[PDB]
Amino acid sequence: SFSGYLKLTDNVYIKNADIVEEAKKVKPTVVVNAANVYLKHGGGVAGALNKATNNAMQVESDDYIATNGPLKVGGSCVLSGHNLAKHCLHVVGPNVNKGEDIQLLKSAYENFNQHEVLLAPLLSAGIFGADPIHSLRVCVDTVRTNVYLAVFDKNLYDKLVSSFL
Ligand SMILES: Nc1cnc2c(c1)COCC2
Repeated sequence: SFSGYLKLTDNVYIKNADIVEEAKKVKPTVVVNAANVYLKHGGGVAGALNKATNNAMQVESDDYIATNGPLKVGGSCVLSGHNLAKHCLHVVGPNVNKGEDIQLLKSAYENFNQHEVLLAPLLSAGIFGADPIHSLRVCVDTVRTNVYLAVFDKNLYDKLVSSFL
């Protein structure tokens, strides 16, 4: 199972880890991708997860978008986890660098409640531009299922743990 996680609440855990390396080690039922509405996995967590699948995640995602159209900001879709997990839950957090409503971050985290346990990044953090301390607060106040957060950046991980209320 998951190892080396610091317990933050009854259901939220956190670790300084590369989510691709974490997924390969664990092979969780669900890995969360920090997706955009088009499922274009170019950079950040999405680019790293997609690159780990040898682009199979992007090919599957383009077929999904061709059939269904784009996701909503705050929405999600369940696709294959390829070599990383049983499933990938592609969740769209608001991208602050696109003027997207930061209030949609709570809606985005609500998608996690449809899964009993997940390996996930902090939504809207990184290249999405939101404050990761705020994202962690919304995560613990919204997600009721068991979430194992992987924070790539060690300095950000330390800041998140040391400032956690
Ligand atoms: N937060 C976060 C967790 N893991 C990863 C990243 C970000 C980006 O590089 C790939 C692995």
